Amino acid sequence: SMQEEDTFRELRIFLRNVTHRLAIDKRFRVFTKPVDPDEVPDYVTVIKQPMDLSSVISKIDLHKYLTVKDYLRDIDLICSNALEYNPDRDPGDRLIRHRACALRDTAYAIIKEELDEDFEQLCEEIQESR
Ligand SMILES: CC(=O)N[C@H](C(=O)NCCCBr)C(C)C
Ligand SMILES: [Cl-]
Repeated sequence: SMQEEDTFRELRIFLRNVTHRLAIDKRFRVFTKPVDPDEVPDYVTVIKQPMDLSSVISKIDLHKYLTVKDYLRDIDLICSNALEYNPDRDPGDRLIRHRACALRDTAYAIIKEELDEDFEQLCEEIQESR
């Protein structure tokens, strides 16, 4: 229905605003664009589902997220990809793991404070009815 289309529209506006707030934070610059295969030719070979905040915006706009839970699965991938690709004890890998964890925690904290649980439940029920 048009009411349901309005609900998904509101979801996309909410997700674009959360994603923009993560993207303008200086800590998260490394996550704003895909890993360039130049610098890192093995990346695409180790990480099977690369994810970054530009990809998340593209997905919002393609109507790929019908719930906040689906969007958080992709935020979780940004975190878990960095834990998997940069697991060593040296400071460069610890810094990216801490930043990727902080991204994830920040997205979850904004959603805890600003997503109404009844709005999420509505999205879940429309998605399940399709
Ligand atoms: C997203 C990611 O894991 N990036 C790794 C990383 O530590 N970069 C940090 C920053 C500088 Br441009 C890289 C080894 C592929
Ligand atoms: Cl830095």
